[PDB]
Amino acid sequence: TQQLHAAMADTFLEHMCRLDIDSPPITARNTGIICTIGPASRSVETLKEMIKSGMNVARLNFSHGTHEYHAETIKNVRTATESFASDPILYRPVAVALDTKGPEIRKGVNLPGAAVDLPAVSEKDIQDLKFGVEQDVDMVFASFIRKASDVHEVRKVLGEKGKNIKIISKIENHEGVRRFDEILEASDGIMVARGDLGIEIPAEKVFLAQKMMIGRCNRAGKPVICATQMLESMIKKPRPTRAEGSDVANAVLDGADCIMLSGETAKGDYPLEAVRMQHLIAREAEAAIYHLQLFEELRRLAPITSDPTEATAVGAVEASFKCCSGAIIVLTKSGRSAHQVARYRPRAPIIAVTRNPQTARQAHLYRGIFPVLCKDPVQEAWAEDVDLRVNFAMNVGKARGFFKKGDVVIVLTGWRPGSGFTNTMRVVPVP
Amino acid sequence: TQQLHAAMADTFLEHMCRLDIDSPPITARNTGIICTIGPASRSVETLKEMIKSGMNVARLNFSHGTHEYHAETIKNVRTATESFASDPILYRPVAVALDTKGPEIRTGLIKAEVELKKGATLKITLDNAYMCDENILWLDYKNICKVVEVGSKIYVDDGLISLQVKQKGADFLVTEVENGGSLGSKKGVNLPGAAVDLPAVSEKDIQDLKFGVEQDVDMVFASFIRKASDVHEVRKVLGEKGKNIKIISKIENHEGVRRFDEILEASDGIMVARGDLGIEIPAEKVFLAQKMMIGRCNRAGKPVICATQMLESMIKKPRPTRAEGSDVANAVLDGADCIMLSGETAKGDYPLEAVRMQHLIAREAEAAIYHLQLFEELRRLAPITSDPTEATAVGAVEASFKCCSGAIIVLTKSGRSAHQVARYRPRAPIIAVTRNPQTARQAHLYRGIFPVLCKDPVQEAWAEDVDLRVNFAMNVGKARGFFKKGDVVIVLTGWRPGSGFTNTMRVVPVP
Amino acid sequence: HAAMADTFLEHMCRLDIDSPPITARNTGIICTIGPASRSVETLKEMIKSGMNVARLNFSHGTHEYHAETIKNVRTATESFASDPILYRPVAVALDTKGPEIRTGLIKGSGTAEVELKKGATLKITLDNAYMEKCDENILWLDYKNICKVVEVGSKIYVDDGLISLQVKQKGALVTEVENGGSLGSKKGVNLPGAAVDLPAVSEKDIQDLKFGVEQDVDMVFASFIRKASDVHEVRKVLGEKGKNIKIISKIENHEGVRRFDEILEASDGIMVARGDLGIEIPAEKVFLAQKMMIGRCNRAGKPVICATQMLESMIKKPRPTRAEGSDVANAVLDGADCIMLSGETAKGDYPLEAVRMQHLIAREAEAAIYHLQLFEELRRLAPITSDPTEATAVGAVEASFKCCSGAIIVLTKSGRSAHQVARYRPRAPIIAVTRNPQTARQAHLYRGIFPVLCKDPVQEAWAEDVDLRVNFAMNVGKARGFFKKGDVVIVLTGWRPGSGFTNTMRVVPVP
Amino acid sequence: QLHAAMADTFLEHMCRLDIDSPPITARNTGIICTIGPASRSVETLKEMIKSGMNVARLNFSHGTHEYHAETIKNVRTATESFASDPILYRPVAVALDTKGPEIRTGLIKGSGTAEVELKKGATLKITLDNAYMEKCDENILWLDYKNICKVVEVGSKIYVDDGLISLQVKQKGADFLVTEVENGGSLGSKKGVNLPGAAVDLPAVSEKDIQDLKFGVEQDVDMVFASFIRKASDVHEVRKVLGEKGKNIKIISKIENHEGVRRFDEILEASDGIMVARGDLGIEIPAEKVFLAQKMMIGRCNRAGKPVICATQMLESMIKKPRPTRAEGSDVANAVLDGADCIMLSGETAKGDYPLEAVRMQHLIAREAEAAIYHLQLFEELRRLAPITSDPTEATAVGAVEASFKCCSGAIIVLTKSGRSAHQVARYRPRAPIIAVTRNPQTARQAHLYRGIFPVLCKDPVQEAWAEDVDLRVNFAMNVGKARGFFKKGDVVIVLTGWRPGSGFTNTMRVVPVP
Ligand SMILES: O=P(O)(O)OC[C@H]1O[C@](O)(COP(=O)(O)O)[C@@H](O)[C@@H]1O
Ligand SMILES: O=P(O)(O)OC[C@H]1O[C@](O)(COP(=O)(O)O)[C@@H](O)[C@@H]1O
Ligand SMILES: O=P(O)(O)OC[C@H]1O[C@](O)(COP(=O)(O)O)[C@@H](O)[C@@H]1O
Ligand SMILES: O=P(O)(O)OC[C@H]1O[C@](O)(COP(=O)(O)O)[C@@H](O)[C@@H]1O
Repeated sequence: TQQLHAAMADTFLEHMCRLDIDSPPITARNTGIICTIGPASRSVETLKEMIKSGMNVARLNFSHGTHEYHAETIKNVRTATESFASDPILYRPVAVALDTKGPEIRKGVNLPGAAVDLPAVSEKDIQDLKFGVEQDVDMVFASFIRKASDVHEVRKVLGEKGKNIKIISKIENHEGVRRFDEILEASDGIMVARGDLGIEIPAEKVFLAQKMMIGRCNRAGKPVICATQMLESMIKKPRPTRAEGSDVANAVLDGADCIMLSGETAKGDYPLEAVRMQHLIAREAEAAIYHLQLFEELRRLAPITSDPTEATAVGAVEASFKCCSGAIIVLTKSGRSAHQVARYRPRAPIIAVTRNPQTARQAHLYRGIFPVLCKDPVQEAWAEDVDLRVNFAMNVGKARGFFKKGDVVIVLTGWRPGSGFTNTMRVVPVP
Repeated sequence: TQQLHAAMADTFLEHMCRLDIDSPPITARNTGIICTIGPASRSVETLKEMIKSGMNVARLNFSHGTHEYHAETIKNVRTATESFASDPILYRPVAVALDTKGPEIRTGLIKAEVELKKGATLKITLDNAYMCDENILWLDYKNICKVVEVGSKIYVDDGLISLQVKQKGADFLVTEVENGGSLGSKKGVNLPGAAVDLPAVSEKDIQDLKFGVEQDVDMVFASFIRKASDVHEVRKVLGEKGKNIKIISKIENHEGVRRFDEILEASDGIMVARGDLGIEIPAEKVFLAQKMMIGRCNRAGKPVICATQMLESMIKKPRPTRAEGSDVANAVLDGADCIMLSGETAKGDYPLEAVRMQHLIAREAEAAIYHLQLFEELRRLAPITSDPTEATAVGAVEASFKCCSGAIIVLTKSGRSAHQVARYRPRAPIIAVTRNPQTARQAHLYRGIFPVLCKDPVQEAWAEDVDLRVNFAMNVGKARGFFKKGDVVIVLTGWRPGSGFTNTMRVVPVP
Repeated sequence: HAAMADTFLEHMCRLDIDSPPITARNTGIICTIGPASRSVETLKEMIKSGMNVARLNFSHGTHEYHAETIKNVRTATESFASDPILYRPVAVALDTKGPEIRTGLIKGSGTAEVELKKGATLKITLDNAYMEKCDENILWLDYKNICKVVEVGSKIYVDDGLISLQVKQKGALVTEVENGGSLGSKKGVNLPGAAVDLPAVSEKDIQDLKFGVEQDVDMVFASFIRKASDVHEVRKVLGEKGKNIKIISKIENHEGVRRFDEILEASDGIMVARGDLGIEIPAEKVFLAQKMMIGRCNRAGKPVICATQMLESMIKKPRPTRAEGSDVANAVLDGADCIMLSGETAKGDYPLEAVRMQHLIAREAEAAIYHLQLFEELRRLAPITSDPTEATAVGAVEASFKCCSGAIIVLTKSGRSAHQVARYRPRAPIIAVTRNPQTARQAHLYRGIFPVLCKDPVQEAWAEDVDLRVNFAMNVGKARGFFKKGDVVIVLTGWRPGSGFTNTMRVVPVP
Repeated sequence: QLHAAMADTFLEHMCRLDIDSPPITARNTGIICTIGPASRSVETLKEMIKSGMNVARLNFSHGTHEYHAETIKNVRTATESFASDPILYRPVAVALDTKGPEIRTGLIKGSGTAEVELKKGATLKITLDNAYMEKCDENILWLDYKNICKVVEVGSKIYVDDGLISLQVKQKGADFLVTEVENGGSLGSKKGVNLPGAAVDLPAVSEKDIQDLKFGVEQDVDMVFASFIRKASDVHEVRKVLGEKGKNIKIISKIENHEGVRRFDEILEASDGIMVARGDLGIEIPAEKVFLAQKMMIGRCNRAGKPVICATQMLESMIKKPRPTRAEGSDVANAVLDGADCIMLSGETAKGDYPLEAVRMQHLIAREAEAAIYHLQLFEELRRLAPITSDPTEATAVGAVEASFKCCSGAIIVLTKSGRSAHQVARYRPRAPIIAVTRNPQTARQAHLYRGIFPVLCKDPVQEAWAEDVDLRVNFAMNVGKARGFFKKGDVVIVLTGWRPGSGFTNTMRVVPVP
């Protein structure tokens, strides 16, 4: 009863009328969880407890701290992550995100609708960005991105050694919102950094820009993060306010791909509980999603394509709703084939099984993608290697309770090795 | 343009206003064409031109003719069909359909016509050997007294003459002529409302169906079905020798309309037989029954046939009326899988012009179909399947619109996998490749399915064998102009030979 | 049950032939008056059966002949003027001949249908020496400039598109028959695709329009409108004495369809003249043109008529065909304001039967209309307005759906207040009370409007005069069965006497 | 947000949300404010009326009858301070929040301010013997629920101090409980206790509530916020206690437990309104499910046309800070986008340091969220789900709303005596404000519970001719509308009247230009 009665309502109002607090959700949680790591959670042993509580991405705020400090944070993060590698099935990749300092003023001061002469990427940012490339980070949260000319300046700094590092522009000013479209078309994703946004724009208007930015990225198929202050009271209290709970649930209902925690995990006194709460609420909001309107409106807004993979993805999502599938298993190398299934927001989890660890780590940016890293070696026959990576996803889904033997799942593959060829959709029962 | 400008509309109204007569239909014709064969089309030379003009199913009306007669009809249809079998790429399968006689009621030989004045008195007698003047007519039993009663009305000769039982009668019946006119010999009489005690499959029908199974018919049009047991009574007579023969129940009276749901469940398809239905139920209500039965079969994924008087005036004139051109087009927009011609091709003076006209109207109407709404509502009114073939067909048709593919190539042994794709009505044509000739001939009942018979022998490697059939569809799709090399098509496959395993869908480039 | 459906597909499945329609037929019925219906006795029964608008076809007959018909129509109309509660306004429509191309007399004989051999040569000469000397080898047409419009082996259609030819000559033509037939004296010629340069309003149309103003006709059916300038030429010809006469532009050729927007913009309404349209454009595309023009006029709130050959077989048979039964219903479902009858009531054998059938089918079709989508779509596509009348109209239509009212009573001098209500297509009838006789007759053009002519004198207290006409509508609604006492109706009045000023909507109980 | 409201889809409507599209002047969402020490001065209460307060709430969980009678007198004096100008006077209703079945602890170490430090994993005994009643410490805790043993089994969870402290039982002794602390902290005196998933056999209407309700009827309040209604019979007990003298006062059921939501439909049919009461609800049910219950309740009362309020912790951070939380900003807006009739403030106005900024912030966010409402979808779904009524006013109301959208009416002027006609118009959520004209002060105050109804109380005397009395008020509404900036001269307004004096006869809709 994953709010399936509400998902069959002919109207959006009756769908709300049918929401049932006694109807439990599916064990799979589709929204990524980004926890800012700091003094309260840098310990290697407590980082393990945060992975178990559902952390997907470890955020590193570079507004303070030295490279020697952040390298120890990354060292322990990876130590906690690989502590579960003694198990390929239940292992879970954890990403490393670099939030740059950006154009600041420092105690930090703020100035609304003004010019901000500071450059997009100063030498402090360049030395921090090149540090991330050396540390093998998975993504960059570029702060105070005001125009498209800033993302290109950041992309050039990362260079070709980190060409595959995904850039997440942080909308933090009024100019960034006013010029959001050229920023989104230039970025790998967007973060709605409500923290600094609520000071530059009127606080009563932050919800307008958040829902606008999430929708526009939702139609564009790009990840969007809701950031800062979702459970701020949890910094000193073990339970969030009613407003904070509904904020996390509404961000997931708005369509945000990941939800973020900053002070709640960096310096607060209840970092484990804040991660556990965000996991619980996001899973509940995923059940309350009105997929009947979401899947239709996303398809109607999406254009016709000559791309075989895009056509397979829509058909795969349409097939999953038809048979209430346990998961969408997608063989992917660069994550792209999994990203194209995610943009149509299926209900079932997207078990994106891959061999590239960086794509498994970057998979958390997208809603509903559950990456699994296959350490098995390539078989001589390609057919055997494809079905091996699919059976690897079957064993994972059974262990993580995503589905059981006899259930129906959709498997996405392609006709030849290499990337951009995902074009084969199969409806197979779980062995 | 294929009326794609009107397809990208939000409202049905704006979609109606965007309809363009200068928007040429690029797609093939998706609606099946059925044509009754008669003295105007029995010849081989005529039948080949009917195939060229678009005939997908040959209907044989067994209320007239003899087994010897119909046997030569079938022989000529099969001769005309296989005359195009030289090239298997362009070959078109043509099915043969037996239209059961059913529980009809005719009159006696007059004294060739006569005249019954309006308001006069006619004593319908059930006497012995009077099998007829302007006062005393004889029926084929019907047991009219046991089913007739008060001021009941009898309709002689296709409802053109209206009677009115104005008495009771021991073995006769005194009636007043509610609507006059002439009267030929042995004309059919309909008794609306009443429950004709005649059986489901009469002794004549048994010999007909047993003859049809002995002649390898592809489907039967069961006349005057009223209850679900009638379809079972017909399927029993077909037995195990003809268990693969589709049963299309003809809905023709108030009972068959009321009991429609159980009839649809027991039958393989429905024919909206508007001819007799227009006599048994008020003629102004037929469009309601027609739209009701088409939508319900569309909901149930069963074929539905719109039949009779679609191009009636084309029996004597070379062009249809404006009402007839719009009736065919609206039957397509209603959702009819097939359309039918009766006297237009059986005994008319322009049978070819009729088939060509139905092919032309249907192709334009398929462009005017509001696919944006039809597809969403068809999926909404369909339940969660747990069947891999059903889910595969939904994604295939979803990928059909997304990539705007030129065709849906489906490998099918019994047609079922193709029927499940056509259920969701893709704009793109369904190229169903089969090695089973009967499955190719029966695929015509389904809208949008272009069956193609692959006569190539089965290959040893199963991967290479289904590849050979996928290419076979690629060649017939490029030969008939459905798509060119480099286009995107949807190819439906399964994971092992035999039927029931269609589970693979691919978007592959046309070679 | 059908109106309460979340999907259009389920709306079709819930279409019940056992749900009796409401008492109110909303689609106007336009009957062409001819030799079979000119008698006052027959025109009386035509009004009783449901004729709202009498149409005179000025393609034939003389002014003396039509003036007698108009006299007979008004005699049969005022035959019921004694009780103004049951009296039905019946408008008179003038159908212009327009730029018609006709042939001569065959062998100088007005009723000598000659012959034509499929493929035989036929001379198309302009030499007036063959005017009353047409033979099976030489045919004369009255369009002297045909050779400057028709050239590359083009197609020429004679006798309602039945006979088609292919010219093979030049200079003031050798026709090669492409479809044989039987010619006749003074039959119509169509030149599809070619640009006929004939004047919009010929010297003959001037005399008919002058006659029409003198005869106090309510609307003109301007045949063969090619552009908006033609509509303006008709409007100027009518002048001051001819204003208030509604101009219905007949769309009959490719040019009128291509320029439909400018033509509609300058017209009072549109008539889908499928007869000629089916010859000028391919007959398969006519339904696209009809549905396009019906949708576009619905969006604009202007009347649209679907015409010619709706019940064509009823010229000779008392019962229509199934194609004809569905064409009338689909016209109403398309959203046609009026359906028309031409030869069926002018020269046919069953004029009354044809009017009753159109009434029956239209009333059944009005019930089956999916109002949930139509009222929503017609509202979405309609823009916002500062006009209080427009705001009061939508509010009144939404109110009538909410309380399921029996009627929507509107007082109007011009008719406009009633027209703005009918644009949003309520289910309940619109009883437009007026003291203006022409406004009552012209109201027949709009769907759902049931005009009543109040003849009681105007009271001194305007409020009492307003309340008087409201009670008059209550009386006719009670008398005609639209609603009973205790039911709820919507009443629309204004805040001051005079036209416009309609801003009051009151939900009142029927006394 | 006229561009977002024209989108054919919800997604595009969200993408079209312009942060630079200024809202309308009218704020359609009622603002309820709990009155307390930081809000009781009539100098302050005047400032809250001017900052947007429409309903003043009295939490009868604490305080005595003489204390609350002072607040009411202080509230009423603040409102009548504006009655000098009838064209701008804003009615302010007062509301009585009952205590309900409440479980409070005892005094710690004989003080009211003393606090002990509890530690997770430590032990704490819960006894019902009235001896330790004012001798609580980290070892013995007393609570005033006598039968707190015939409900709590072994291993259950008892929550103390607004759910901040968690206990885990381990032993039951009829009179004692040897629990264990799961989450510790400073334990105070007389803190609230929450027992989730237990048949609290305490009555919904206590003897203290029966006296507080009779005090409410005597004090001429406008509505009753009853607490912890588990069944409709509880609403009937409140209804009977109010009797005939209090027959007009609205009963607003606060759902605060698992039984309330499970029987919400039966409760909503028995009440005149609903309060979500998220505070107690987030403790009795998992906090991650509160948004589900809130959305379900707001939707079901929208489908029914009854008022629903979102309460507790909407701007909680503003108790100590002058600027709210983005989550709190997102929460007020999303409550307005959910369709909540009114939004409430509890600690932010009762004891907070910035009560005025919270009222202003709520009025700001609600004005913005009202513009972002997808009126195209809402008005269609409300009509498709509302029945075909035989009432002439329901048809007039939905007909005026459809006409309001058609001409973009500046407002919908409604003449109402019992407010029922303004309620019927509000049920369909027009964008334009509902200027409701009444001579009934009880009506002009109770109209704040419904969204979009801007109540105006006409103090002019009844003219001799009834048709002249209607035009006098219909002209008063445009005076209020022209002044408060809802429209100007020439704009088109919808006016709803009746054919006869007396309630229940409004059936006339008029599209008129403002003079
Ligand atoms: O998701 P991506 O990066 O576009 O690649 C998906 C690819 O994975 C495959 O399943 C197998 O690729 P590999 O040979 O790299 O394992 C292909 O069929 C498909 O093209
Ligand atoms: O349409 P049907 O009756 O399910 O048949 C489809 C079958 O055809 C196949 O494509 C292959 O069948 P064959 O090898 O017998 O030709 C299977 O994948 C599938 O089960
Ligand atoms: O359709 P029209 O021309 O606007 O007629 C509506 C008019 O009729 C009335 O209801 C009454 O008009 P009269 O009584 O003067 O004939 C006016 O209030 C209104 O302006
Ligand atoms: O109290 P309700 O039900 O809202 O009704 C409002 C009433 O106010 C009126 O407009 C005028 O009544 P009053 O004489 O009390 O002013 C009536 O027409 C209507 O019945």
